[PDB]
Amino acid sequence: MMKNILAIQSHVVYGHAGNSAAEFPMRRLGANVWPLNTVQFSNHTQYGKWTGCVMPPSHLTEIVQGIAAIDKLHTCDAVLSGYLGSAEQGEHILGIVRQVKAANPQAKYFCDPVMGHPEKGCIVAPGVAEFHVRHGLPASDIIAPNLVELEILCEHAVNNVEEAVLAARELIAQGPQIVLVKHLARAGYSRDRFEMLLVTADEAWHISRPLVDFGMRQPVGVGDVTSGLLLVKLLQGATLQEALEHVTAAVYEIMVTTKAMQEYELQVVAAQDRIAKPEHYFSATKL
Amino acid sequence: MMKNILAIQSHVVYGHAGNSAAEFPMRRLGANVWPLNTVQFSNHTQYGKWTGCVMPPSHLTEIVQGIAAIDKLHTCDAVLSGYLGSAEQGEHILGIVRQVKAANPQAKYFCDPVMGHPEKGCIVAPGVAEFHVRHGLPASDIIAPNLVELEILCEHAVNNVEEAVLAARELIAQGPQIVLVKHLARAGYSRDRFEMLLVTADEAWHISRPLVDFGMRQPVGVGDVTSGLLLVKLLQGATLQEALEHVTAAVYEIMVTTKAMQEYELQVVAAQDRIAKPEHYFSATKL
Ligand SMILES: *C(=O)c1c(CO)cnc(C)c1O
Ligand SMILES: Cc1ncc(CO)c(C=O)c1O
Repeated sequence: MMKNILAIQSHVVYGHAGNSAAEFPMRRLGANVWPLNTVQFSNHTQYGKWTGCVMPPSHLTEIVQGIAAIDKLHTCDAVLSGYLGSAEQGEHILGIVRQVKAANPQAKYFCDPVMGHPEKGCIVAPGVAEFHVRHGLPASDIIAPNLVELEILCEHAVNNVEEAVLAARELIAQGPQIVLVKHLARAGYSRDRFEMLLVTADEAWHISRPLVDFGMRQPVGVGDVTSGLLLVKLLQGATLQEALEHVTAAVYEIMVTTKAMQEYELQVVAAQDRIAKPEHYFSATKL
Repeated sequence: MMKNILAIQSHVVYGHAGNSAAEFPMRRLGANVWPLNTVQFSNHTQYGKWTGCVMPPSHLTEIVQGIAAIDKLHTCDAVLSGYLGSAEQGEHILGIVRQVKAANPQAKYFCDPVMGHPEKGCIVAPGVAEFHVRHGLPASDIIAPNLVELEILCEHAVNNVEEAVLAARELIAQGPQIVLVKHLARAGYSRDRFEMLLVTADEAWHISRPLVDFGMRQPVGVGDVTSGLLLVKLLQGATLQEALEHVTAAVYEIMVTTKAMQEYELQVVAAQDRIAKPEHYFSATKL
């Protein structure tokens, strides 16, 4: 009884980012992924250049009508969206979630509010952030912002774990039942490691792993993998703790392989056996 | 060094066919796949209906210009083409193959001349067939036609295994060094078995496996998976016999899992472990 996820995000022909980074790892974990690509780019934006195009918003709507047309929309367990090529796609993606839920009221909407962080190298189109803030957030059942996005969504700064657990709950209040702060940064207990947070209304778990020295060029996609894998674990019945721990270790595995190979692109394929069964163990802490 | 394959063929959001059928198994076997999708369809054409779009020919070329721009083309080890959305995509693909070859002279063009049966089978645009006999064939280093495609490519009927090895070699005289007759059908020893042929100027190998009964609804993508895995096997050093034995066993596992699950869509994900490590053994015969 495999889980089916309609993942609506970017696709790069060369390299990994969005669906190009998330799809394979998710399938290696035994889940089905229906990749509805939002763009088809030659490579990701951190290169400072890339060719390709943005799928028109109406194309995305037309794709799902086709899936409904063959009577399969009801088999979808979740809709995950991530990097959008334009703000107008957002609106159609919400119509999609509405249709998916009409066909399956248990389907969940997983919103990874990928906003543009030009300094880190991620280029996102204008209007996309406002979309997450005013429409995406309220419509989501699960949301996964990094620290910056958290601030943009709750509309105020966050400077520690306590404030993060609080800010997350401000979002939960607006709709999502689960919040994944996929990168605490300065707001974590230690800024010398990688920290994440998985918060619900009644509970909150903390996890961390070591930062991997990549210098002036961190590999794109860590957060897309993290989001993809988390949705997969939860849909499969993993507890909040189990989900967080497996996901943290698997990503670290991809991390070390990528660095060992002296590669800039996340090595999701080479590290595949350790995504399924990672060898490193990282402990979560219930706050 | 992990092998890199630029695969130019279809993408379906729901289901498996083209890159959506071949990509996962290829990566599962440890190769990288750069998927340059020739279309983004809701499902495969054999449902009798679908939505989505064809990528414009120029789109295929600009994507590759993009990969060249970041200086990565030279890492491409092979260009694989399969289902094309239009006849003009073919021309651009041959431009792509020359570009990849100028950057990496050892790179190979693998042509799976999908011509379809636009009536009772696979729905392919008019003129694609013509592109294959005219250009695909002579530009290709490896070509994998099924029985109908072979007859069309050599311009004559083929009625048994020996005429097939013969027709394959008439193609080799036109350009490729390797021919995979991906399904012998009526031209094999028996129609009660799935047969294939891997042929070169000096040798030829025949292999068979049991048929898997799906009634009237025959799963799509078996040929796409077979070609991709053969390319991966060959690029990573397998002998003709090794390549053929592994690909035949692996595809068979996918088929038995598809049947056991009573699925119409090739279960390339459910059977992933038996793709890398098949539990069935099929012996190839050197003619
Ligand atoms: C044939 O149904 C088909 C192929 C051939 O495997 C590849 N892509 C698509 C979309 C279709 O329909
Ligand atoms: C194309 C593309 N898609 C997704 C992301 C990050 O989720 C990036 C980050 O740079 C990107 O460039």
